[PDB]
Amino acid sequence: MEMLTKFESRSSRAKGVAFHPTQPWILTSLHNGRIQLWDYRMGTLLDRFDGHDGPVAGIAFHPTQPLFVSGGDDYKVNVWNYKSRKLLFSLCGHMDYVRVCTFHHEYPWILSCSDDQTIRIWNWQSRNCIAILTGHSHYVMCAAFHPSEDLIVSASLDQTVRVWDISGLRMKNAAPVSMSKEDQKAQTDAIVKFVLEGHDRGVNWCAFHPTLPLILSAGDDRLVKLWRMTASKAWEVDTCRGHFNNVSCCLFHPHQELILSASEDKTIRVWDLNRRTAVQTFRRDNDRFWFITVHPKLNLFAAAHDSGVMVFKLESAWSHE
Ligand code: NA
Repeated sequence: MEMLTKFESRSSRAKGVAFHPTQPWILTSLHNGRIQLWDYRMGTLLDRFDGHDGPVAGIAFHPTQPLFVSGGDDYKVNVWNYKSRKLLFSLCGHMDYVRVCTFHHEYPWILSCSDDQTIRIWNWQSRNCIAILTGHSHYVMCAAFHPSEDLIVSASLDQTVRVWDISGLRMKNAAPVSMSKEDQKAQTDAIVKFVLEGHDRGVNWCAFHPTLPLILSAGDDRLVKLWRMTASKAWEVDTCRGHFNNVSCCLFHPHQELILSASEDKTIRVWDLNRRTAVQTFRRDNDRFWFITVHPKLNLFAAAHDSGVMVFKLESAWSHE
């Protein structure tokens, strides 16, 4: 395959990137604490947001509302409005670096995970933490909501990938439960479902396929593992072998039978979904890769590395959507 580079931002080290769903924009999160907003079609810096002390890693747009969320070294989960360019509020509760933060696709929730070994779910309309998911025994490097089921997947330096059942939390809103405040005691929602144990080093990333019942995980063992599941069980399918340093990030191509991964070995690698064979490698001479993302609808990719960010399309080699 070949990379058709649409945009590059040259900068100090970048840690995260987020596509806007409809505008030709990316947010970037930088090790220096700044968040950049770029129009990648024209190559224009639209805005820069300074709301963090120290590195920012988590960054994501809301899928339909004019908001984004950010998190990093200063422990706070910040909610911004990009139209008013305001930092609206900060959600506090994490006790260490926030690695990932995202919005749910339907419920008014933010998911965050942290070096404090927890995952938190927040209600961004009430501005309260509604669940703390404990059990990992080292940094939680990644967490993601499942796109259609009441599940979360998380990855940790404790060498495990966890799938959590959050159906109890979802059902709480509409339950016919009433409370007389004068009769309360002095003052379940999330349970771990699978503890996937296959990695023998720390795990840096995990991803759900947007439509198929598949999970990818990757980490310090240099491996990308593919898992499949039903409502009642999961299984390890295969491993993509070849990276020669820590794997930072991995994802599914939504519309082709391909897996992508990115690594401190200075490569982005494409693999066949059905056979796990190597399809194509792309390299940078001087830059480790920290993150990759795919646009949900367009076949457009972005990567964060030691010297900035790139936005690109992937095409079959020698082919001159
Ligand atoms: Na996702």
